[PDB]
Amino acid sequence: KKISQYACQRRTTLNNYNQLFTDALDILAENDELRENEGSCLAFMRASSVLKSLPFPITSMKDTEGIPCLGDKVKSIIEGIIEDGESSEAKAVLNDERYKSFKLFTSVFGVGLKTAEKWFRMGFRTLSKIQSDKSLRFTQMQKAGFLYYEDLVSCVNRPEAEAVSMLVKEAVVTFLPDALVTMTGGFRRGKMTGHDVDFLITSPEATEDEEQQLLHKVTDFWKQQGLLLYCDILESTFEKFKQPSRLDHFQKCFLILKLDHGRVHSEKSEGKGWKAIRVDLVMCPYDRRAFALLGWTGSRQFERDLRRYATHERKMMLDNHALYDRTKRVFLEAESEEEIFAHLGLDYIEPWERNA
Ligand SMILES: [Mg+2]
Ligand code: NA
Repeated sequence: KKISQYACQRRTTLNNYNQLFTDALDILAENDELRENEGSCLAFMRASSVLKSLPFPITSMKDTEGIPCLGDKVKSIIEGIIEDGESSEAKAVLNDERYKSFKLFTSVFGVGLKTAEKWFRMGFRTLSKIQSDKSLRFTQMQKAGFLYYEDLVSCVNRPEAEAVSMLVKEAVVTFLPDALVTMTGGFRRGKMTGHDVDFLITSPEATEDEEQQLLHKVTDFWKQQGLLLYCDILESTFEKFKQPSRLDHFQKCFLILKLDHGRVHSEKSEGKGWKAIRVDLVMCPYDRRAFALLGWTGSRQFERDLRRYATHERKMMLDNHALYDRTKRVFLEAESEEEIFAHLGLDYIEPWERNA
């Protein structure tokens, strides 16, 4: 079978046979991410990712005897799961207070490690003592992250997801009827839930100016109707010929939308009417659209390896907008995702086989 070490040469759907180990590794892994420990975090991810791809549940250390990205520091945490049935380590981090406050604080829109650590040291340990504290100061992001904390913690359905997609179209389609709005990210990977609904937008006719102002024009429109609860519009920071660095994104746009419950058709058929929704819009040149999709579809690990594989194996540089060959000193183009995979010389993996 020979299991590639790269997630991009692996098929990882949503059929995990090793959640037991997986959530242990993601916990331990996510802990080093909060522990500013960039190195061990990697280890756990590679390992966790790998397992998520296995077609069977590991029931003994013998089953490990082949898989890659399986280091000692790890098999030891694995061996504990196999026996105890649970993880002493994993369980520990769960109780660690620093961890717990970092997760909890960080779970607020506008809150990252910086501000997370800030509040920790100040002795804060809850979001109630944080909001109420008549001293601290908050960004508009944090105000918005807090103001709608409740709904944002809640997952987002495909119903709700699709519900948003209509909205994102009736708008975009209005200012650029020759534009394609495709849902990206996790839902595009086959997931039943997610925390933000992503969309990549592109247009053939779209001009520089047009493809630019479009994003404002849409949010304007949402503002005029009280659906825009938050909005941050970063202008593109990409030059066309700026090869993949060994930031730099298109005009993206983070925001919270007011999803009116009446527009969501689900098996469920109220208090406010609506639900706050995190939404990301990415605008992109029609000619680079194939890299943005590959760039905006899952997953961290898939994207992570796609890149290291690209470099370390093909002396090529993959981007969210280009694919440069350092050898042929030429920029490869792709009218599709399949082409890109083709270029890197990889069997095509589907969006749902990308949940590495
Ligand atoms: Mg996003
Ligand atoms: Na956050």
